[PDB]
Amino acid sequence: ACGLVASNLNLKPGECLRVRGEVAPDAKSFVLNLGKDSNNLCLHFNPRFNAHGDANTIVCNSKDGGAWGTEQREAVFPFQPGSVAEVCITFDQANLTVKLPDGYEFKFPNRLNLEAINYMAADGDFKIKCVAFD
Amino acid sequence: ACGLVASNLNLKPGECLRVRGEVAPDAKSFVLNLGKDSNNLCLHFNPRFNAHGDANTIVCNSKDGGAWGTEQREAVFPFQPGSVAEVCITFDQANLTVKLPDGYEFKFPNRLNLEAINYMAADGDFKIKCVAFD
Repeated sequence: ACGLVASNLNLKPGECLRVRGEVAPDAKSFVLNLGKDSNNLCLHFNPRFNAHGDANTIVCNSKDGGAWGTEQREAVFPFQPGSVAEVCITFDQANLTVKLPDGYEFKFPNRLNLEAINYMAADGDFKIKCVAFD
Repeated sequence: ACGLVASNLNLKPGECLRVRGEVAPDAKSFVLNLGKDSNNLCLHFNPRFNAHGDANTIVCNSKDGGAWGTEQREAVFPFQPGSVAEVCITFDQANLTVKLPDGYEFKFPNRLNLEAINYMAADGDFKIKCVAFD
């Protein structure tokens, strides 16, 4: 329930995006959506410190016009609650590259052929204080 | 016709906002709107290099729910077309403080008693690549 929303970000492939923010002291739930339309998101992040009864578990999936989405499961968490961290996100038509402030890199195939990113929304226990383009 | 739009910026008085961007090579028209609702903007900027037949002329006014607005006229332009520049904007309930990358400072009374900024939109010949909070 805490994250700024952006629009008109028209991001093309081959560009790097860096976001620096501060994770609340109670990092329990986060929601991210970066695509073009609300139901047409290319990437979705939803880490959960402890919801039903799990720990440091991350869910990642994509949606097309509210159709479906290949939701996977990532079990890596190089961050702690109440800690400032930056995440590098690169969206390319060939594939998606994402790196953490302290970890390796993970790529996800972009079944969609979107060449521009126009929708970017984030709301959760994470606080974004600045957005940088390339 | 070129400027990203932001939302959920809930900015309180006593905070400084810095925006770094790049002005297109044809800096002819710019539009800015920072308030809470589309018709409830507290500050509006609209510099015009040459429209009807004027030069480096800036118009500044405020609106409340689409009611009225004390539009004034500022004739200062410490910038050139095709040039990167940063502008510091501070919104306080006592008054509004605005400084340019190379110039003095100008304050405008905020007849409205808005304690938080939730709407921020900019579209024109200026390009914003990063937004920084305090």
